[PDB]
Amino acid sequence: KVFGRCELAAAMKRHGLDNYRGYSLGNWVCAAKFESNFNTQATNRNTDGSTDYGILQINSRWWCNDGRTPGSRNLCNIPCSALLSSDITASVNCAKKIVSDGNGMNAWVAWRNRCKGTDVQAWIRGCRL
Ligand SMILES: [Cl-]
Ligand SMILES: [Cl-]
Repeated sequence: KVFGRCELAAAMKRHGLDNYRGYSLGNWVCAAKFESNFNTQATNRNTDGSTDYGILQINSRWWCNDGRTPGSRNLCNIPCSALLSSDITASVNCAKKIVSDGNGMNAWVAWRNRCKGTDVQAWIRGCRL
């Protein structure tokens, strides 16, 4: 599923990401835009051989199991394919664990390089929500 911007904002808010670990909704929408272009089916291989999955490009080195990332943890205890669903519940539950790991949203490199410090409220502009 390719979410619309406000469509994704409402889903994320319903699932409790707005102000989760102090990060406003616009931060999460901005991260999803640059990680996946709002596409739940996005997958991208990393140079270390792990893969990033879904709307928030959650990585198989630590968070989900894809069976092809040697030395991997599965801290969200979920198959990585479950992060590609049209329902974002699993991705959000897993993202809450990631953002609680110590470095906040800097865990998403695209958030640090493209969202951090910017006017992230623009990402929820016009949304009813
Ligand atoms: Cl915001
Ligand atoms: Cl923080």
